[PDB]
Amino acid sequence: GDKGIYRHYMQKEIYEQPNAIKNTLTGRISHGQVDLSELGPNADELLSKVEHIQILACGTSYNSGMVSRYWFESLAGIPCDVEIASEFRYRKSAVRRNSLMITLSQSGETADTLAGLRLSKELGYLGSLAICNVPGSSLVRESDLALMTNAGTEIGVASTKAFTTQLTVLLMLVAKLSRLKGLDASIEHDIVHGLQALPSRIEQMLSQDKRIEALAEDFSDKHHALFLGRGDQYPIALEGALKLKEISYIHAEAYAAGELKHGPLALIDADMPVIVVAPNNELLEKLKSNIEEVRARGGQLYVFADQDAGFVSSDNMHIIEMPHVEEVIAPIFYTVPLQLLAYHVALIKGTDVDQPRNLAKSVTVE
Amino acid sequence: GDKGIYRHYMQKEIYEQPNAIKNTLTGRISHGQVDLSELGPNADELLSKVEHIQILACGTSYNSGMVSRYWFESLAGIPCDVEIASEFRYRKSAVRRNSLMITLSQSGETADTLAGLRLSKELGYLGSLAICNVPGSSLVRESDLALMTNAGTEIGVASTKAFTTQLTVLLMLVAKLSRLKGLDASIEHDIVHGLQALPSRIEQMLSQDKRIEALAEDFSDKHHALFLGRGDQYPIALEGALKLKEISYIHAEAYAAGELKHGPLALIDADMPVIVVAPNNELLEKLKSNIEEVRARGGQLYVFADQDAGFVSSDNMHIIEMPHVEEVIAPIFYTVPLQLLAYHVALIKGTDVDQPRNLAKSVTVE
Ligand SMILES: N[C@@H]1[C@@H](O)[C@H](O)[C@@H](COP(=O)(O)O)O[C@@H]1O
Ligand SMILES: N[C@@H]1[C@@H](O)[C@H](O)[C@@H](COP(=O)(O)O)O[C@@H]1O
Ligand code: NA
Ligand code: NA
Repeated sequence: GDKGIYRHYMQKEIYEQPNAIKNTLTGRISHGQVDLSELGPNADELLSKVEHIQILACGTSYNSGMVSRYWFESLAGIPCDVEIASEFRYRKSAVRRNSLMITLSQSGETADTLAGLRLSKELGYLGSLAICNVPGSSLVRESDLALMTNAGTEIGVASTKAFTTQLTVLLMLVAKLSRLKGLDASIEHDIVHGLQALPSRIEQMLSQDKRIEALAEDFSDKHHALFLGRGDQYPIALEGALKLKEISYIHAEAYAAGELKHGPLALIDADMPVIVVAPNNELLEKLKSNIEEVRARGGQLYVFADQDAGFVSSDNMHIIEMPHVEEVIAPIFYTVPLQLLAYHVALIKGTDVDQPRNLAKSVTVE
Repeated sequence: GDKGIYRHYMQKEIYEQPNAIKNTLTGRISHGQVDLSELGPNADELLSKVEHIQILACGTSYNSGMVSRYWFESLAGIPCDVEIASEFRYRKSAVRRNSLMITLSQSGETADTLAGLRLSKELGYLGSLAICNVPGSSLVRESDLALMTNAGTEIGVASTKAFTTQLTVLLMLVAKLSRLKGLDASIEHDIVHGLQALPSRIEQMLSQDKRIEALAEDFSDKHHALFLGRGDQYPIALEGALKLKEISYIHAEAYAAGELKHGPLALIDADMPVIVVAPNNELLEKLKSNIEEVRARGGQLYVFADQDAGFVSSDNMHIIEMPHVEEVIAPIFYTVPLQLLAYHVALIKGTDVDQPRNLAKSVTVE
């Protein structure tokens, strides 16, 4: 494909996010409501019968499914389980009643994910839905239903727009299910308004790629990093650490923010910066208290946070202020600074951003 | 307490595992069947109504719950979800129908776990069961039912016998539920036979603390490690990496074995040994193929495996042969070499095994 003004496909793909998200919403928002009529005329009968959602995926696609679990449960009130596809395909699982199988895949060809879908056909699920970026791929062809992300081809080996568009489709599905369950109409309106505003917020943020370049300079010589997030931001911490592993080759590990004290705190020093993704005040107070315990070793927190929270930087706590955004789309929004941080560290180090060592665009063979 | 012949409480506690496990089984095996009559006369009516199990815990107690999920699903055919207690207490969850809430805690006082139990009382669970090592603790007092692990007091800040005894109680519960559900009696017999044989197998293994001392020498100068496991051994990989973080301060990270290619492979080199916990042949073939991709960087696999698998060491794949054991108790069995590996690295480095920097026996205050 053509990179145009971008140095790398992955860079182009990060900057395409606003347009990719706009494109994923196209035709699916009708009169302020999510319109998934592309699924056909029996889609709602199937979807209304759903009492549990099972999501299978690998790599970055597992991280978007993990965010969505918080949304399906807290917003649509539907039990949701998300699992690495290789874990699912090799174990004897207990299928839940009226369970919908959802696969997430940029390529639609990942061997483990495809194996999970094929296996599920014999396990008693209500049916399957493929959320994918490649039309006519195996996962799309073999699922009962498919919702394409419409992000355009993604050439970077590491997924960027495929992830945020997966999150966009997932959030539309949460909205549609909250309505099929006859839940408060505000749930869907909040989602629609958050989604429609998203492209322009990301565009805004993409223009402030300077505080990110500076943090990148701080991380470019580090060999370890700890990414922390709570709730729907924990999977964003997962994706941020995965991105730093993928293209900068730094040993970045994500962890639930509430578990820092249960192990990882013993590792922290000046060579292992701790990144916190969008904490509320109560959480940041606990984390600051934890970082104070490792002050003697130079432990530092780097916090991406809503400017409205009023956090103030200190010598070992650096607030990277972000514009206030709608809570419903916050996980999508906070992904972007972490993609850019990895990209900038990779640029500084001169690593192969588009084809990182030992990784593949899709693992299609066992 | 008294260490006797041991240098450290944690060392004593690792070596107490056979006796601790024997003690946890005491009074609960009657005529080849699990006897949980200590729960009272209404216990089985409650337990028979269970259609879903929710487990909450933190730290090492989350890892034992994670192993048990595989057992509840594959053996008792009961849907099981396990979550970090801080994640549970801060999110609006979708409670499943006829769900049993189980908390795992050595101390019975962890603030997040206790918060999760208290919150659950208002969320519609069928009831609660506390699996704990400290009698009369808050979690025990506030739960409907309690099964004590009976491991004796655990003084080491890092949990060892509390973890394997939690696994022992969990496996007895899996057996009891398979019987209440009228499943094949062999499930329970397998579990009982595996459990009754466990103390003596661990004792056997504890006598071969020499191949472990040698591997410890190989890891003592490393600053990174990747622990891999599939299925019921993935949580054992989690516990092994947690132990290395806890008492050796090495940046050890666990990962599902099927996800190595999806990111972490790019990090591997001579300074990041990869440990594989009890793989079958098909999995080891894939992992050997992955390690071959990083041969130029000196990537090496260290594999704890059943001698019966017939694996043979090569220059970049070191088989640490273990006696064949009953599959049902394999996760418990393979924990021991990983506890000893961390303990031996800690001994070499001279770190504070019993009171590792920045960690606490229990986080009882918010
Ligand atoms: N490098 C890619 C990742 O970016 C991707 O997340 C994963 C899953 O692929 P897919 O989403 O196509 O299923 O595969 C590879 O590891
Ligand atoms: N150092 C301990 C760990 O060993 C333990 O796993 C965790 C949970 O404590 P508990 O099992 O008592 O709930 O707390 C602390 O972090
Ligand atoms: Na939240
Ligand atoms: Na298994």
